[PDB]
Amino acid sequence: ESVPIPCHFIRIGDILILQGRPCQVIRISVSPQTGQHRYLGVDLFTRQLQEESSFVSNPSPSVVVQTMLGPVYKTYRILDLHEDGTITAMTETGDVKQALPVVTQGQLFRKIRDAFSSVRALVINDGRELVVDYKVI
Amino acid sequence: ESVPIPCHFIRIGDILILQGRPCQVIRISVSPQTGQHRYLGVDLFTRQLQEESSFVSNPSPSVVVQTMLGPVYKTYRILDLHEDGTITAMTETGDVKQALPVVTQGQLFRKIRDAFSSVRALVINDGRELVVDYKVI
Repeated sequence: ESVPIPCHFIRIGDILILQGRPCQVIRISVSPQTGQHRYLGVDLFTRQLQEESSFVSNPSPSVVVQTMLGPVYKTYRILDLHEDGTITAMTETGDVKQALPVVTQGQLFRKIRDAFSSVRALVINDGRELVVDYKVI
Repeated sequence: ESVPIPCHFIRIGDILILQGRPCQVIRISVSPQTGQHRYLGVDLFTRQLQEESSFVSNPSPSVVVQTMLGPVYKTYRILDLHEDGTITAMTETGDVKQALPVVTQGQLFRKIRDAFSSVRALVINDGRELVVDYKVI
């Protein structure tokens, strides 16, 4: 449900798993005490602020890596949209999700509506699924 | 010697392995035929231009991932610098590298010289080792 990403690849606006919650990063800093990177983010569901420091590892001699956890993105085929902000989507295997919620970040629904009239929904799981991006394709 | 990175994390200026060579990315585009991402980069050793398209994978149902290969970074303790552009460094195990070359990208040697007067060198292997970044820590 998550994937480790080297910290030097992460930038403001990226989605990370902060304290077990998918969050959009709004600030990145470095700890002068440990050298860890610090990520402040906005919970995509509750809009609460969360912070988490990076995980240091030493897998091989002279190889030290700083990572954060990023969410695994699922692409669903978009079948329909509704006037309440939800969409009807279908998984790769044919499972129909009747009312998937869409984030209000960057007016995502309006862009999906403009593209619908072959759009793919990029969905994040946190049991609750959430459309956080889209791809035309 | 390499690590896969999701394409949406890669930005201009990042170092990738293009056609088996470490390259600094200078342009990113998308193929309208396949949806693959295309990366044009400058070879850090020969200064030649290389291009490579992303690798698509479908590991899990509804999970499609576009990745590129990035180099594994080694951190060496910097022991000395020389007037010819090289540095003396030591690995985590104590192996002394007497004359490690440094890239001229972003005047890296001048920044290392200013920081030396506890600096760590970030080194890339392509048998030939190359200092491509530095860290104070």
